[PDB]
Amino acid sequence: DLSLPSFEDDYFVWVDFSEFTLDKEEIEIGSRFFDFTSNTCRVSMGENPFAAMIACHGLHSGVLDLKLQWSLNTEFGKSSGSVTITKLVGDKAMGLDGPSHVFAIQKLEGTTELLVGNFAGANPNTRFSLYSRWMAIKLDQAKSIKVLRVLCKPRPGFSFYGRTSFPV
Amino acid sequence: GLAGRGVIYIPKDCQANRYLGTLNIRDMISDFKGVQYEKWITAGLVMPTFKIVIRLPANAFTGLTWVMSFDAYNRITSRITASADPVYTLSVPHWLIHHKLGTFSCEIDYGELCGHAMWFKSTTFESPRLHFTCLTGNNKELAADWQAVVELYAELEEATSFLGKPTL
Amino acid sequence: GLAGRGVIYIPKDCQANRYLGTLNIRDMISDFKGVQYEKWITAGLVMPTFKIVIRLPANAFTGLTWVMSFDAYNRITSRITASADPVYTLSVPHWLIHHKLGTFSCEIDYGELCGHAMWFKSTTFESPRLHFTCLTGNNKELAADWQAVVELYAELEEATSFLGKPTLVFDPGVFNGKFQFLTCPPIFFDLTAVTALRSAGLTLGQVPMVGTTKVYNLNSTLVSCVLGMGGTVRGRVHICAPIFYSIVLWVVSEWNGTTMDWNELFKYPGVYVEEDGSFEVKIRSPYHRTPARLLAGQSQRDMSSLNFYAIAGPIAPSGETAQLPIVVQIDEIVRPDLSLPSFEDDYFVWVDFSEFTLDKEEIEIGSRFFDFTSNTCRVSMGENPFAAMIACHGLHSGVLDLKLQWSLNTEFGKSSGSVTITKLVGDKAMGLDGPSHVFAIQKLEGTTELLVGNFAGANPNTRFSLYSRWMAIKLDQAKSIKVLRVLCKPRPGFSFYGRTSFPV
Amino acid sequence: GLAGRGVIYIPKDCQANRYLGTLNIRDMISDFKGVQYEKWITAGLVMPTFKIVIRLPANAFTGLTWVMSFDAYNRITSRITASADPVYTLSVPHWLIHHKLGTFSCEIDYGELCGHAMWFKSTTFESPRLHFTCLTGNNKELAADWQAVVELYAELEEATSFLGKPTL
Repeated sequence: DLSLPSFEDDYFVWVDFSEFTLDKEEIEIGSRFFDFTSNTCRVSMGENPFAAMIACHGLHSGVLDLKLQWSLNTEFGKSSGSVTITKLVGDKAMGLDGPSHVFAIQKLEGTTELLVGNFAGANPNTRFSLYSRWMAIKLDQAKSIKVLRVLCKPRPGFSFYGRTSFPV
Repeated sequence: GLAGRGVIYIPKDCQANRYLGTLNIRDMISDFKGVQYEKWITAGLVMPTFKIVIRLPANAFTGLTWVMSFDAYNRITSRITASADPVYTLSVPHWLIHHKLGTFSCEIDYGELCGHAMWFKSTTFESPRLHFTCLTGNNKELAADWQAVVELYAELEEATSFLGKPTL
Repeated sequence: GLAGRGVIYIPKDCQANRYLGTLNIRDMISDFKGVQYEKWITAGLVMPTFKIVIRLPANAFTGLTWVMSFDAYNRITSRITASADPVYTLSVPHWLIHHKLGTFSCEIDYGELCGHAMWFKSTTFESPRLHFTCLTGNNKELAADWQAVVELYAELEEATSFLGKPTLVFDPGVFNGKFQFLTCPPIFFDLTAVTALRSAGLTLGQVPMVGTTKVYNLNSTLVSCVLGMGGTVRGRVHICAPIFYSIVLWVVSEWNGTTMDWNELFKYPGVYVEEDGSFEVKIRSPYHRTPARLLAGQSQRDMSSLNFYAIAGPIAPSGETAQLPIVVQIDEIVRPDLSLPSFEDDYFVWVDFSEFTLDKEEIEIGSRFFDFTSNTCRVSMGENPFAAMIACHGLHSGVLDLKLQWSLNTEFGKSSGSVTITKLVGDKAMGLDGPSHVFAIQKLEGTTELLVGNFAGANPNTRFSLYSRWMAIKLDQAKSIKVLRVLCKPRPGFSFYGRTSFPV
Repeated sequence: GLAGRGVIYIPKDCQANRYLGTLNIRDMISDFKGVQYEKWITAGLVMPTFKIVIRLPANAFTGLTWVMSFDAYNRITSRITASADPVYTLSVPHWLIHHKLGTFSCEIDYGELCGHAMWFKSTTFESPRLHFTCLTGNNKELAADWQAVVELYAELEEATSFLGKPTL
């Protein structure tokens, strides 16, 4: 006799960025779904079953749809700049240019896809270096942002390999 | 056929939560070296179905129960080598080994339980381990220290793909 | 019938990389002049199927191998006339001419390999050339200078259309795994060595280089359309030496370095090569695939390579000194294990404009897809497979959907003006007004279509002037813009004509 | 499959009667070690049918002809190491290797040519050798020293009897 599922087929919180100390901020994502750290701003990670499933398998692979939302710290009339999504294939140094995307800060939201995977076919739950698509979020007026929230919604067929555990 | 082997050393006073040792699956096969090991070098990649056999003198007078834990991604190793809490040892795929039943056997479809194929020359992600811990201790110490033998049986053939079928 | 002819002069000491000469295909036909030349004048336009024949005294005692390179768009000429690196000569459609086989022949469907029809009175785009270069040299000089004769056979008839059938149609998700004209520069073995190794990298998306010059070509461009590949390499090996030279090779694939143990080496799945022939070798890798391109600080040897081990020889009689060359051709990846396509059916970056110095800025696009330059602002061009495909064909044609995005440099509340898209038919001076479009700067984004083409049907990859639709971006408050980004997404059926290369 | 291998060194001036080297058949298999070598350890005794392959660049411009002599009982080794009289090299089972024909191959039914089965751990009677000698020399020296590769192919299976069938 089961209850409702706790989550619906919807977005959930991946990460909130807040309390920016520098106007120039660049968050590298690459091809991973993982926990962020920053010396220049406050990272607040989401906790949900998807994140746990990532942590409880040796390998995973799939596509995440992202929704970015943000509110302003300064007056709207004074606002300038952008949330920019850099999309490459390769790396920052030698990569090819994909569907990079400039959201004027006044849009206050934006969407993008993220490939979680690589040429080999799957990601370990650690840092690794394997040729793949590469993503980054670039803020140029970060101090004007009170919060940048990133939600994700896995596309059907997001796959996990080799059940295991994760002590923290 | 027999692909690799190893030895676990049991102390005469085997208490609950005693760490007994870790076998490295790839080392078992390479140290043996091995009709199967040599087939492996030619295949390059293997996605074995192992039969694991633990040889073990059956005894109904001890109360001893052990746990073999399959840790393909080396996630609990660091935390059990002083003392193996059951919460760690049961958090990954595992099997109960009852002393009253003697010699123990099980199947590991490396395609499911692990998910990635093994490369003959080096560990790809992390090195797959078998941990042996004591779940319930002996009612009184035994006469002397002893050992059990762990054996890997497999017919290694070349793997067609890097990835297994997703567990989830 | 015989349509035209020409002569290539070979020197007595034909060293590898020697430039032998260039024949101009249209001049061969017009200087001959020519029952076929006269039929041509009446036709106006011709789309010939040529049989090219090179007459050439067969000889098994030299080791000479030449390359005929079909350069319909005059892309490698400048860079080969002093000396001909094989990276240039093999970057366009080409044929190996082995001296042991004597007289050589091949077909050139000008409709495919070139794409546009030939006008009797003058060159339309660029003048089509045949280059003759020496790939592997003679083992010792010959007795004297000599010559070979080049002949064009064709039955010219009037061409019905200007354009051929497209060699390639843009699709991100489509790289079969089959190649044409993929020839590796020669690999050399010294005879002063009892054994030896020569590696060939299998990271095929890497752009080949000659010094500091990048040589963009269709094959590497195709491979870059994928993240990586596994499977079996099917190819052909040519042993380019005199009959009195001989060698035995163990050919096998290895990952990240090579084993130092001869016994381990022979437990791998390789093949033996004693002579000219085809081969299949499995791409060997921990992931079953090797990546299509390298990341920073990576080397091609760090991945999967095709390794050529000389296990017996080479040997030759004394006192020969020449190295023994091996020329490898890769035909396809059979039983392919491909990665995801590197790009999806999505937009990609064409150009970013930034750092505007003047408030009035006008960017002319017209009907071309190309590299921008500005004295008044910063242009940052995108690099992707589509742009390479544009650069690796003589002609292209299609429609691009554009997305424009921009962010503000000044305060939003102070903003004024617009990003205006001017759309004409003709030119700025005498044109007709199409779907021109005014985006108030506060929209912060806009969309439009761009026709890449013209009344004739296709664009060359150079500047040209042919009546077509005409587009321009007009900024009136450009200093208020921190960046203007232009993304494009080719509509299905974007077509490319005549595979070639592009050195920069 | 490939069971063992070895290398013969040819001098640039390869004169008639020149001794080129001896390969020890059991050492070829054990140094390689060897899917077949490992099958051998389990069988204990083997009565192989070998395919011997000598890899060798074909050349019609030398006049070189070599002799491979199968000396299973080590009878001529002593008398051929400084110089190899054809009377010795041809007095045991042997094969002519013509340089014009390139890569050479033959079958050795160890049951006939030898007569006793091979024991994995040590030589039983004497240690079986292949001798490589030059029968007719090159017309003029070649450009440089070179080598040829000798390969043993076999599918080793357990021998049922110690003795073969009698040659005579």
